[PDB]
Amino acid sequence: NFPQLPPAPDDYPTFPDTSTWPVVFPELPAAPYGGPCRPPQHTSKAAAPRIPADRLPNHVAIVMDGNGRWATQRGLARTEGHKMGEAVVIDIACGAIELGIKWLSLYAFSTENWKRSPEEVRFLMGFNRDVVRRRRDTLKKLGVRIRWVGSRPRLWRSVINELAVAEEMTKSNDVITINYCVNYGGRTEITEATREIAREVAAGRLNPERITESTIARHLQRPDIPDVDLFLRTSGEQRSSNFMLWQAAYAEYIFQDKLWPDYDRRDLWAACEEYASRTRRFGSA
Amino acid sequence: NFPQLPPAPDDYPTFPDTSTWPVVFPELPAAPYGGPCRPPQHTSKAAAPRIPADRLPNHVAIVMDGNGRWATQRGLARTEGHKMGEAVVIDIACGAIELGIKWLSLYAFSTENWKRSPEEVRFLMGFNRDVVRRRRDTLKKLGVRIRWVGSRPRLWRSVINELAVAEEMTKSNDVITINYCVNYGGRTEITEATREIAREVAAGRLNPERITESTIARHLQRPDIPDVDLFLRTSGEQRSSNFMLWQAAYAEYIFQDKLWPDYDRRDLWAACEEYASRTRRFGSA
Ligand SMILES: CC(C)=CCC/C(C)=C/CSP(=O)(O)OP(=O)(O)O
Ligand SMILES: CC(C)=CCC/C(C)=C/CSP(=O)(O)OP(=O)(O)O
Ligand SMILES: C=C(C)CCSP(=O)(O)OP(=O)(O)O
Ligand SMILES: [Cl-]
Ligand SMILES: [Mg+2]
Ligand SMILES: [Mg+2]
Repeated sequence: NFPQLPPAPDDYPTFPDTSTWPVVFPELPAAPYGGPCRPPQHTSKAAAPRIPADRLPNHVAIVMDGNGRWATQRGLARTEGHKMGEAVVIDIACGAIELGIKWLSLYAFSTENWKRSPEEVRFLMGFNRDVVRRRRDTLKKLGVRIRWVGSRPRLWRSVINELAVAEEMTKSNDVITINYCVNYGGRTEITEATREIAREVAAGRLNPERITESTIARHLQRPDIPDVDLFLRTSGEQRSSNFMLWQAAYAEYIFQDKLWPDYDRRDLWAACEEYASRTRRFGSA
Repeated sequence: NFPQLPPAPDDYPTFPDTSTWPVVFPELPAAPYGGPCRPPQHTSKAAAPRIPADRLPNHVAIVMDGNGRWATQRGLARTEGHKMGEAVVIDIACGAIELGIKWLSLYAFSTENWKRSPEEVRFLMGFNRDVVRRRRDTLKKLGVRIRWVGSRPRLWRSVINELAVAEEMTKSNDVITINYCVNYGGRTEITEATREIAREVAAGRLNPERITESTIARHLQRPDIPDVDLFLRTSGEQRSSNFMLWQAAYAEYIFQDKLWPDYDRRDLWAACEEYASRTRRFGSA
């Protein structure tokens, strides 16, 4: 089975049109049955590679790295790189749908980022709020289920609430799930699962001796997230930087040199073709 | 400073001579103070690169992968490759001392390797027992502090016992610490810390709302293990396979294509040179 969408007609809408910022997402033909719309094709009009379902990653995690560097190299303010990265998120979501990926986790704001200047942090909080607000209806139309993954302390209420609205609006979608990870840290996530387990123990609802690896997994914030199959990071940095820490224990790493504002869905597809050539054993044989 | 040992005299003993098995570890001249002996130099007589201490990794973790394929490519039984890996362990210990590395974690058997055949599991358990018995006096003489890291259920008692003797005999050594990781799994290690935390809660000695990331770290099996700075894996596989999961959250990954039985201390040094040259990102420790 090859779960790629059939190639788009030559005149099907494309994405992204970078002649404006924010980028205007194209109107799409209404879906016949009334379900999700077919995503716009890339402006190159490349088509997704034919990868069989048993060699496709179910869950791709991406550390979207290189935005500030991209801007500084051009003599632009670092925030201009983040701005350009918004369209890349949407392009990669479209390409993931075209390829057949069912889960996509995006590292939008790390807990490490509180070390940045408070001005850049304020920009990044407001920008993530704005991206979700600006793109939630497009994501809904594409069949995306999106929700927040992350930690509460210090995170703006407006960001949590904007994502909660998007989650409620897309809860029944099932083309692809996006974990939009904001104020996320893998050790912190595990710690919060351990706290919840501890609360249940204190209340007499859980015997400590019954705790297993599955107990931890069931007490993570979003226990429906599957293991990460393919872990991507741009800009040449070869670190997972605490992203999807529990979930990516057996992930394949494919570290790519392009900066995130230069990335497009063809780069995602190339990493997925490389993944498909690999053999995963999970400690067996 | 530059904490490397200087090049050895031309006639200083070398290691390893893989023309016999078990490999012979050479007699070494007594150390002046009566302390640890200078390790034998590599057969090639290469000397460790001059890397300043602030640029060296404090803690290197190594997944010792590719032993079985090394043997199968030669028409040998898989476990002949593991036998060749023993000399490589000791060569890498010697090279880590020459370079100035203070912490080395070695992945010798995972919690997932029980999925292998009973024949191969029996071999690997007995082999790890035998490696520790054969080499702990040598490691002691070099100033290595070695001890077991891993999970107790299923692990053979003979392995735990040999490592317990090695731990007691080297507990005062301080040239380098080797975490010898057998029946190790990062998710399981975290689970066991969470269990201990839960026992403290049930006993009224720990409040859930006082649990922090440091609480988890303090309840890992070996809480003195520092973060992994540099994570290496041989054989061309680009995955961490649940090794040092909490500790390597922020590590740099270097994937080396050589199979473990072909590896030597110069390959460890090459990876450390790459690590030392990498530009360190904003906010990193
Ligand atoms: C582009 C979007 C929507 C989110 C990613 C923003 C973000 C906080 C990335 C973290 S790494 P970055 O700021 O990009 O790193 P540098 O090249 O500036 O060193
Ligand atoms: C060298 C020593 C002391 C222990 C070897 C530890 C060990 C089982 C490493 C994995 S190599 P393995 O996965 O068995 O070999 P491949 O199938 O991946 O070629
Ligand atoms: C080195 C070890 C003792 C275990 C990790 S290497 P292993 O071959 O188990 O890892 P996978 O390729 O994921 O199966
Ligand atoms: Cl630097
Ligand atoms: Mg394994
Ligand atoms: Mg292997």
